[PDB]
Amino acid sequence: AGLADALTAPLDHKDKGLQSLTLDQSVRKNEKLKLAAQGAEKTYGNGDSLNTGKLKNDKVSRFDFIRQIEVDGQLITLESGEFQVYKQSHSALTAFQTEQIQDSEHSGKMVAKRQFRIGDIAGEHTSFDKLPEGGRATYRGTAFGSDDAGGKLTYTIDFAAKQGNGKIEHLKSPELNVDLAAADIKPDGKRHAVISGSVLYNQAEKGSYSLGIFGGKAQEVAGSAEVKTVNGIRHIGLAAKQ
Repeated sequence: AGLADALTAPLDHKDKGLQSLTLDQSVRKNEKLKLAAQGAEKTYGNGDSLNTGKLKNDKVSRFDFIRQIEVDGQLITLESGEFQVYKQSHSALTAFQTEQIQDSEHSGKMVAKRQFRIGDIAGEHTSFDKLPEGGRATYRGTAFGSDDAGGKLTYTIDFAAKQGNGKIEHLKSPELNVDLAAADIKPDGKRHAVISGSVLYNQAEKGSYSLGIFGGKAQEVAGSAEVKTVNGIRHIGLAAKQ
């Protein structure tokens, strides 16, 4: 799966999909994120990039992670688990499957805990001002949550109307297979084309979702959804391509 090289090989201009994913949200500013897989290992600071060019496109790549803080020369484990990376050609996102968290009583002591969250969503953000003037685009891809990367994402953008809607299907937990209700393409603060909208389950609003448009020709979409459940918000990574 190219996990070791992703962690240790230099960016190669010849590598496919998105070559480099900037870990901004994945590594907190005063922390370190150590990734391991396949007998390789790399520690990342905020703003370092993961060599996604080594990873397979349209798949979840999995790494053990140890979220760390360096104090007085010592690396103290804050959290550990699985680090997931989904790669497209113009975008990619990361997710954390927490499995352990530093014990509230003795530092150096870990406790078992499972939580799932999206980290970064980045790549070649499409400029709102450079969007196609008309026509539509259909995006087909993946929806992935905790213990489940088997979801189907379908998404349609009408560029003339600057509106998008779509559907999530086949996640094992039934209440995650939500509709991504029609929402407007709007410019970011950086004028990136983004979509923020409601999620529907049986036509009832059950959370929200946000996608960015990626690629110079709006080739891809990526972001996440939040689905309200009796156990809290569940997070679902979203990525699709024309």
